Amino acid sequence: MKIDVVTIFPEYLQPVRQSLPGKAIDAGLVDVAVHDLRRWTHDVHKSVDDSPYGGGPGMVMKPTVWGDALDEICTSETLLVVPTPAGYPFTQETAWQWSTEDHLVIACGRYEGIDQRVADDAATRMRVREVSIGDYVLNGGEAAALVIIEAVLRLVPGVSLLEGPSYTRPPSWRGMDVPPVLLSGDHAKIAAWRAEQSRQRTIERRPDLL
Amino acid sequence: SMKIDVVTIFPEYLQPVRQSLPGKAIDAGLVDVAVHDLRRWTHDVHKSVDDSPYGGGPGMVMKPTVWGDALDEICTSETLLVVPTPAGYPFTQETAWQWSTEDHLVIACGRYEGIDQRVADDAATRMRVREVSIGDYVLNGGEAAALVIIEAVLRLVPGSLLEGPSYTRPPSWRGMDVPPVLLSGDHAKIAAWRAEQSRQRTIERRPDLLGFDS
Ligand SMILES: Oc1ccccc1-c1ccno1
Ligand SMILES: Oc1ccccc1-c1ccno1
Repeated sequence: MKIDVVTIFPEYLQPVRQSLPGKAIDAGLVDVAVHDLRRWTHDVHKSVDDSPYGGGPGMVMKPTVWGDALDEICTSETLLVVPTPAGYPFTQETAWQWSTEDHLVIACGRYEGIDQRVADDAATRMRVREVSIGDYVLNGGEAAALVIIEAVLRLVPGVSLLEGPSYTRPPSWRGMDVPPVLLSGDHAKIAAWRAEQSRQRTIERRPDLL
Repeated sequence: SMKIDVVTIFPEYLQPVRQSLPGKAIDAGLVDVAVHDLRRWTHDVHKSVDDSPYGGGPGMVMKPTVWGDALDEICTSETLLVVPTPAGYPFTQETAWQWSTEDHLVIACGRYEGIDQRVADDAATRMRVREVSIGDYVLNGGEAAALVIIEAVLRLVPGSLLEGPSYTRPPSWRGMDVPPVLLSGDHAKIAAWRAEQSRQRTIERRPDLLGFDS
């Protein structure tokens, strides 16, 4: 798989690309490349955004700049991923789907957004996915890109209910004992205990899942 | 001011918190972010932070001893201890607003399969603890979730409906025109078109926000 990320903060994505198992680059299973959006600016001031039509605060990212960047980086086989607060939800099922893609391009924009014509144009010749990673507001798409890259790549070979509490040694620590059932050697009972713990925690923390 | 401490076995991975939205806040002195290598609190020759799970199962669980010593040093009774976990309460914008007024956040970055539950339990006897999920997908570790939480919280520090499409110059591009209403300068018609766009988009992409089935 090849992942290209386009961003005005290239340094942001550098630790996740040097994260990968050398054995998976050398085997050609994966490659992550980060591109500075300012490579495709037209002016000496390297402008990437401009005032929104119709008024309002902030700035909107320029279609001419983004258009040139995606023209260079994308092909007809590309899945173009655009993080946005107004996106469809990114889920584990999404990550599974994208994990079998040959080429992901992630376009990182600011909160106010990329001119809509960029995605609209791109969608006439490639698959485009606008996605949100949760219901909170980030200043830009970079952190969302990190989350997406991590969730997708750990599903690439070689790279419900909530889970209940886990425990390891020592059996007693600061007055708290590991639940004795976990040391019982009754593995049917352990499974049933864990199921009840999951039920209780899901009720408490994520009743939406029920 | 706000202090954020992050504890992790991958301190270099938290470097994206620099020269950025959080970087700007740091350099403006509105926040101090310190990153701590958890292995600093081991005494093992191999600096071991994990062990096999009691009761069975795949993978490893982070040892409570190391975490206990780390949090003993870093946290006070006033600390909000944040623990990213797939089994957490949802971290939302409301959460971000709430934490934006905290004096001290400590974020404990764990492995996916998790930190021994007694760490959070012990911490809760002397400080507030919040175990949170940032979304329904699986990360390998808490580090990316820490970066998301830091960014969401810091932009709110002093110092419904989906957003519809936005546009900027030029008014025609590749034969695609900006919707004429946006060029018209009529605040009322612009407000109405934008509301209608947001409605179509929320219904299509996030029907849950308006109280419909997914
Ligand atoms: O807040 C954002 C700004 C830009 C791009 C994406 C986001 C976002 C927020 C939540 N998920 O994605
Ligand atoms: O998958 C994870 C692993 C470790 C810590 C946190 C997470 C997580 C996933 C979603 N929200 O948080």
